[PDB]
Amino acid sequence: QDNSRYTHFLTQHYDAKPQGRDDRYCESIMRRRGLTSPCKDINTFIHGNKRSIKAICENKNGNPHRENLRISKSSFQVTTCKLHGGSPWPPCQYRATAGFRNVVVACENGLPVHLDQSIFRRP
Repeated sequence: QDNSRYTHFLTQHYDAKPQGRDDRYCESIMRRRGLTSPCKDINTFIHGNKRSIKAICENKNGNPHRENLRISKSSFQVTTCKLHGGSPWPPCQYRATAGFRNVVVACENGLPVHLDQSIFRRP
């Protein structure tokens, strides 16, 4: 009842109710969640109900996806922070992109423990 990989998932990818989701929101939340030594190149946060995110692991809000993933049926408010400049070391400058769409995760014993970042890269 806690599973370290799940709570770590929340730490790296969940923010219940953010305010303004601008560049500065990124720079501050990344630092606050310890994702800046080195600077993560890209990281997305999901906003909203924790309950709904957990339900992606049952069929109630999830569908199998690719080899071993699950994709949500419902859409979520998300914010993607993309590292700016060319250095893995702080100060880490981030550019924010707010979005709204379904998300892809990996589950374990009923809980999300991985977020697939590829669907958020806009190459």
